[PDB]
Amino acid sequence: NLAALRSELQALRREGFSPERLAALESRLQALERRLAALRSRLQALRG
Amino acid sequence: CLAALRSELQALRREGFSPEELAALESELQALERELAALRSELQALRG
Repeated sequence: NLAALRSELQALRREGFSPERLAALESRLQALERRLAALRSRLQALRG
Repeated sequence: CLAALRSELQALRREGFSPEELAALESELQALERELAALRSELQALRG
């Protein structure tokens, strides 16, 4: 679940964990979120 | 929820939707599943 990973990342930021490490992990998270949305769209287009 | 996309992909396959398009989408779904597990592990390592 990507939403759970985003919540955990933001919790670590609130808690004062390494900003540099969090920025790198968030960039990866955001890329996966975009790929997930694209996959969802293609599955919808196929279904439709 | 990657599980929701996997369930939809499998349902489209059972229902006879384009096998060639489903094969391409399943390759990306599998890649996202791997990437999510890796990111989860990195977040756990940062938390720990």
